[PDB]
Amino acid sequence: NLYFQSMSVGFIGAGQLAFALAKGFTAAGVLAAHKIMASSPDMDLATVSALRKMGVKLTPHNKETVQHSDVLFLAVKPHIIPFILDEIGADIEDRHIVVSCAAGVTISSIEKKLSAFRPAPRVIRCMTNTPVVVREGATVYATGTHAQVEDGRLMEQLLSSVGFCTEVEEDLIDAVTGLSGSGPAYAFTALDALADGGVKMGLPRRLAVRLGAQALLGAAKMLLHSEQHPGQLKDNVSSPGGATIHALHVLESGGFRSLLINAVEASCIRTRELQSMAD
Amino acid sequence: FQSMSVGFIGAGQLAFALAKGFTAAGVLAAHKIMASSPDMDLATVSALRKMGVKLTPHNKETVQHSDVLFLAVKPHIIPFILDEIGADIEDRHIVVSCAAGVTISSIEKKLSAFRPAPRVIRCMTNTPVVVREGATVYATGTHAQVEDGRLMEQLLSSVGFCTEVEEDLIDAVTGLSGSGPAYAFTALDALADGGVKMGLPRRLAVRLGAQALLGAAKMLLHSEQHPGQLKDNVSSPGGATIHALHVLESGGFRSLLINAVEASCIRTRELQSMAD
Amino acid sequence: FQSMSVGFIGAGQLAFALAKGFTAAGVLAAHKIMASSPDMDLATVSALRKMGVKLTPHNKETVQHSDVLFLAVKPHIIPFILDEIGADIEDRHIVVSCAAGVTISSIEKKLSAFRPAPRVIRCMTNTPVVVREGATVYATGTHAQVEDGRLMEQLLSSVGFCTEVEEDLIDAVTGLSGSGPAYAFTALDALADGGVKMGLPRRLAVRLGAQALLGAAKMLLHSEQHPGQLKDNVSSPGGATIHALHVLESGGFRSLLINAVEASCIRTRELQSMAD
Amino acid sequence: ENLYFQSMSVGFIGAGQLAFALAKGFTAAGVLAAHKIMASSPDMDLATVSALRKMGVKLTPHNKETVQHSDVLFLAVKPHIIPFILDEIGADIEDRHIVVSCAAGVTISSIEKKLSAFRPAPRVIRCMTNTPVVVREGATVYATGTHAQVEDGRLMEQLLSSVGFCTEVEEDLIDAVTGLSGSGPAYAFTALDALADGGVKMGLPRRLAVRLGAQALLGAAKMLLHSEQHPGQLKDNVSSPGGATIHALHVLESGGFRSLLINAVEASCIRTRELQSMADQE
Amino acid sequence: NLYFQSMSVGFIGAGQLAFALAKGFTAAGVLAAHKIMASSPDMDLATVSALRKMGVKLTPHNKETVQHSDVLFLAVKPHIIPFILDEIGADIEDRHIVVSCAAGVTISSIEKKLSAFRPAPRVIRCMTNTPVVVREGATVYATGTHAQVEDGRLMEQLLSSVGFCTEVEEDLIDAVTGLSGSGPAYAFTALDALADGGVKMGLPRRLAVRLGAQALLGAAKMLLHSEQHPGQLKDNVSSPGGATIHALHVLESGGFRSLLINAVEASCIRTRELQSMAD
Ligand SMILES: Cc1c(C(=O)O)cccc1N1CCNC1=O
Ligand SMILES: Cc1c(C(=O)O)cccc1N1CCNC1=O
Ligand SMILES: Cc1c(C(=O)O)cccc1N1CCNC1=O
Ligand SMILES: Cc1c(C(=O)O)cccc1N1CCNC1=O
Ligand SMILES: Cc1c(C(=O)O)cccc1N1CCNC1=O
Repeated sequence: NLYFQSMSVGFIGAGQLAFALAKGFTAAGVLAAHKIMASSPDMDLATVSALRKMGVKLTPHNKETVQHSDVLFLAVKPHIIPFILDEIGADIEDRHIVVSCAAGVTISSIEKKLSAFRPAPRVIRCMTNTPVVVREGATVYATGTHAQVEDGRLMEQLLSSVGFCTEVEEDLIDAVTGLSGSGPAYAFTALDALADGGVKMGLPRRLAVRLGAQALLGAAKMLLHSEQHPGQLKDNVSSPGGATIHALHVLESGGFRSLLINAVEASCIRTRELQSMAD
Repeated sequence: FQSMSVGFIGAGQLAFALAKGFTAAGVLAAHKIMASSPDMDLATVSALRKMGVKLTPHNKETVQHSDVLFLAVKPHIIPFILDEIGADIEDRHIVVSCAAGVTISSIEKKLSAFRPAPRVIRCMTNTPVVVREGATVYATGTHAQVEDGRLMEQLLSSVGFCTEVEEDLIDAVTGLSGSGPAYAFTALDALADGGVKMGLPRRLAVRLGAQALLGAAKMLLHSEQHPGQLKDNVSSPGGATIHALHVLESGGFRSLLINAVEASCIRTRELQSMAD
Repeated sequence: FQSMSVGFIGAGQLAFALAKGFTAAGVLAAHKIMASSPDMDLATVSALRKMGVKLTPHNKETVQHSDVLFLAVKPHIIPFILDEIGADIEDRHIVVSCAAGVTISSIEKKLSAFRPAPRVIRCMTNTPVVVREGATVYATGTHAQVEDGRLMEQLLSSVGFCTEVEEDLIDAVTGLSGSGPAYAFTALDALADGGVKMGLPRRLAVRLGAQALLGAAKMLLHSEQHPGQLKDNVSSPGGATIHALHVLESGGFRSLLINAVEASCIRTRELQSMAD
Repeated sequence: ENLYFQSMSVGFIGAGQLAFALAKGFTAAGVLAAHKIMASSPDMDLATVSALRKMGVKLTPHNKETVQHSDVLFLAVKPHIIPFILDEIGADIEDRHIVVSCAAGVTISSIEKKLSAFRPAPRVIRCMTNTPVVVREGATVYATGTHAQVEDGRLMEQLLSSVGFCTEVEEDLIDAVTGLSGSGPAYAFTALDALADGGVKMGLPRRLAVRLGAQALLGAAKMLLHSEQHPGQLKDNVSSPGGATIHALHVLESGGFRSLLINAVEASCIRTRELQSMADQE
Repeated sequence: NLYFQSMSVGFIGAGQLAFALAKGFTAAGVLAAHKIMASSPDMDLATVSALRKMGVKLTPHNKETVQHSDVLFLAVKPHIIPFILDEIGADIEDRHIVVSCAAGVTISSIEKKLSAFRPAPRVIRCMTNTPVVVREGATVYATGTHAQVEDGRLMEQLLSSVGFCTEVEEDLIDAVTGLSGSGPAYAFTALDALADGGVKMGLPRRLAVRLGAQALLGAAKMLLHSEQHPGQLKDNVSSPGGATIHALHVLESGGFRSLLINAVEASCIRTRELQSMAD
């Protein structure tokens, strides 16, 4: 029964992540779409057309987003952020909470830009992912220097309505990006391949995609609701001499585990290295 | 345009491909094209003569003939060309650089020492312009007029796909569609070897493999659907195609093509860093 | 021909592709085509209705409507189809099997029990017939008349390449151009991933990669030259393309495509051995 | 013939494998008298020195004697020895000399820099050849230095053409040539040894497998050199559908055969450059 | 100064191998092209058009080749041989020497077919390669049951005019096929790759192809004229610490030698397995 009656939300950027969050927030009922405004340099994006359908207010002008909004999501590419902050810095007021969703972009760099216009900008850095669109996102956030205690509690309330949300120290966020920020792409790749495997063995493609996705969904839910180690749940499904343990062996023979470690590491390192070139 | 005069500095594979595509398209008569080369014995130069293109060993004569000037020389030769003909660039000229990696900044810097406001366009095209199915991107320079970009798009659209991009995308485009045809020629040779291994005559295997690739690419271009969806559409359960897809996956087929785009892009950037 | 009536048993991806190509080509009006399927809710069936193709759940009605009868069902369904409609085959009928691996002998054996001298043609086509760039081979059966092979070649030539082959080549053709589009869709997805990794927007990367493959395939088809010679022509010394070719070679890129043709061909043969 | 009646005196500083291969080739060609060649080495106990002796080549431990004897002076020592050689006999190079460096990686510029401190216009040519000059089937490229006369390049081409293919290139190609045809015979010797092993594994006597593999490679190379055709086209022409040859080509592809030969040319070229960059820093 | 004045040669099959041998024999001067006849089911082959240019007599009918010829080369695909022998078996005379060039096809299978029509067919089995076209072929042959001593000496004289030729026991020929029969294809692949390597390092393609081919030609000639082991010649070119030994290492690291062993083995096994399916 959550609802932020006194809150206006703006998205600078109207891409995949802005659409997912707006759809999540509306589907949760915590915000009405008409209290959400999004701006984009390209008003012909398919995400823009969809936001219009939901009732979200659209404008080409980032300044109008800022003037309309209390909570301002920066949902542009990381290299776009300094240009955004240059453009609207003089429009940031005391009432604004600036929530940066950009991968790698530090609270320090955002506060430094905005402090040139007005001291004490209220900045929160977050890393979320697109499954907020089905209210099963995974979000972490870190509060900036001038964020009030009520600011983070409020953002946790909002982002908890679309998935898991928790506060972290900012120096964990690049690693979170490699795990749950990039995570859904790893899963989509895995589901495409599992479906290909089902088709090879004779399943219709539609059934194979549905079964694979359901298997992944249920296994993740099992882990989330269990106090048990994932290796323990693996043991419970691996019947002696059976089909599952034979398949696990061929995963191990290809170094399956190391590829996923490789992936989290690669996404995290890229995230840091993008920011370091920015700075 | 009709009154438009075009010149090529460099008369190698790319200049021939472009001149052949332009004249096949009808947008340009061969007599309105002139080309120069340090080597007037190249096969590409003899072919251009058969088509009716004017040839010269002197780059200055090509410049004086031309309105649109294509630089189709190797990237390391561009600075030398610019030094040799920079004093001959007029206000009427549009200089279109085709060299991999060579930046608009480096070209404008060289030419601006002879005359300010050089109209410079950078493009990355590929050799299939010779059959009017090229892939071309271009970026306009500091002093390029709006009509200059539209003239370029009109000309290059006649021999394939053409769109304007920001210049910082062009090295990646080089790795993808600039080098792309070579990946496809390698693949077509291998697919033909495979057909021959399984009993097909070579001439038939080459024709079938090439037709298969053309038709698939055309399908994707004419479809709104994802390439994996099209792959799904043609992968019958338990069948031959899905068995073959598996063996490609087992060799990391996808990663090799990603590697290739990356390597070509990185080499393109690296060559320019050595230039500057 | 104009008076020619065509039927499809099976209304999946291949039947739609063929009907769409045939009607786009102009050789066949949609109203002279009829299709049947055990599942009248498939997307392919709804699309065929929009085009104006007649639909039915009863294979017998398709047979009675048709002069040329395409069997576009899965290979394991062919024997069942033949048992169900074998008594409805007339002398006027030409039965064109599209099923991977299914031999003319097995089809003639089934049908000859109902009426002697069935006119049977086996082909291997592919889905790019939907954009009139298919690759098709066919072999004529024991009782196929000379005009039957020329009618088939005329029809299938309207939607792509078509040539007659000896039947023992068809399983290899399946591995090459039958499964070929799927290899190309996989490659185009990966090439797009590569362009995206190097900074390109996805929509642009897909378009450029697909255009690059189309143009290269068209170049080879229009050239008398070897694919390695065309590769040589586009591999500038020390440049980006030759660097990218090396990384493909280092992963055994060529061998993977050979593997794929072989695996699809072998699976095609293996399925038929299980049939018989 | 016309080179013979020029009665050139040739010197080699360095009496190793390349000096012996060139001396053998030149004398077999009839362009030089063995006793009109002089070679020097700090190590007079090398086997190649003993072979040169038997040929009739004059040998001396004194590099100055080789310089004074010579009209054309080949520098055939290893690359790191070249700057010490140029220090030692730089004062003895005369205006009449053509100095031909065969050392991998060593630039004309580095040689002229040393020699220019003595006489002002040293005539320098850089070449990359290979040991098959010994059977007059070498692959040679050369580049002419700042003060090399046009007649010097022509003379060099005439001489080296007597022992194989020879052509002028810009100097910036020579490190790559080194990785390809300078090191190339070693790749072929490795390949011939392995093909012979494969012959032996399948039941052939070693002597026959060596002969047949070598004849196959020789004939294939000659076919290519005499054909206006792409090597892939020649490959297509011999690969019968479904046959033994295309099956063998597949297993070469599956091991990345092509990439290993590219790796080899690259590794030899890069090493050649790396040794020069080390010398030019010092 | 060799010349077979009293010899007519026929080729059944007019493909790559027949053209190479006819061009080799004519270039050697041992046969005039007008004393050579070739037949082919396809008179539009590019090889057929070239044979016509040399002056070789062409006919669609294998029977005419047999009637014209003394020495009859079977230069068709192996699976074509039994059909050829069925077609012309009744036309084989006492004067004919039948030289089969087909990979894998045994003397026993040929003699069995031809003996049904007339006893004591004179059969020689050979394995040659296309470099006979430049008179640098590599040929081995085995004499059949009814071949006279003069028959093999004659075929060795003829085939020696276009390259190396020697008699072997028939059970070596499948292995020879894997080594020198398929050998030139291995070399063409290697030369394409070496040229690619030269181009990568900055050489024009034309120069790289010429240098690579010359290097291979000279090295093979060096080995043929030396009494020394190929490893010894390798040692003579591998200067300590130098460029060549660095390149040899990277060949070894990829298992270069084992790939060539793999190749000879694969071609030999395929050759045997084709014949075993024939029998
Ligand atoms: C670019 C990006 C990555 C990436 O680098 O792949 C990963 C997670 C989120 C984001 N997003 C989305 C919107 N703005 C961002 O930074
Ligand atoms: C050299 C080159 C590459 C490369 O580096 O492989 C790639 C694409 C285009 C070009 N061209 C063609 C003419 N001038 C260029 O720069
Ligand atoms: C099943 C199939 C394969 C395969 O086995 O992957 C390959 C090519 C065509 C076909 N089709 C389509 C319709 N009926 C068939 O047999
Ligand atoms: C050392 C060397 C290599 C190598 O580095 O392997 C390659 C080619 C030639 C030479 N030679 C021979 C005499 N002096 C040289 O530099
Ligand atoms: C088919 C073939 C192979 C092979 O199987 O690749 C190898 C060597 C020779 C032959 N030839 C040529 C003519 N008739 C033959 O058998």
